[PDB]
Amino acid sequence: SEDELYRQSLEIISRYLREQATGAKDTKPMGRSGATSRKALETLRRVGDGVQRNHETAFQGMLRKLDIKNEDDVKSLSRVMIHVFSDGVTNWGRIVTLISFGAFVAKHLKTINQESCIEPLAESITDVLVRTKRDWLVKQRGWDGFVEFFH
Ligand SMILES: CCc1sc2ncnc(N[C@H](Cc3ccccc3)C(=O)O)c2c1-c1cccc2[nH]ccc12
Repeated sequence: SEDELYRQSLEIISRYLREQATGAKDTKPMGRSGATSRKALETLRRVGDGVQRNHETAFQGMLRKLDIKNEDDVKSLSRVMIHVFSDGVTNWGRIVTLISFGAFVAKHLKTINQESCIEPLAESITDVLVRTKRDWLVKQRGWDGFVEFFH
């Protein structure tokens, strides 16, 4: 509960996936360090949308292989993301890739009428990110470092 990095990471990732899936912006205010969270979500819309467009075939290929139909499938994706994401090197390129693939899957979840799985997917991505890359994120100045890196 006393973990600002986790709270802010979940807020950003949750909002991006939800707005990617529904096409609607969330109007609830951002709690603590609102400006940073706003700018981060703003950066994701530019860079994340970019990754999904530029790498559509690779994302569609991966989604087809994973065959997501339900909550059990979304649960097993987290195991995949740990192996895939956590075993490789650490940088904002791969972090945006992970979150962008998150958003790609979220749109699929809306397509197949499994919207209830989007919040659990966002929490699973947040947990992989902040659990496996804590020390890297803190050293990089967290979401302020993310905003500055993609300016
Ligand atoms: C679970 C899917 C995931 S999460 C994930 N998180 C971070 N990085 C990833 N990939 C980048 C390479 C990359 C870059 C852009 C588009 C595609 C790949 C990296 O490892 O450096 C992946 C992948 C992923 C891995 C391998 C093939 C893939 N094809 C579709 C997604 C995907």
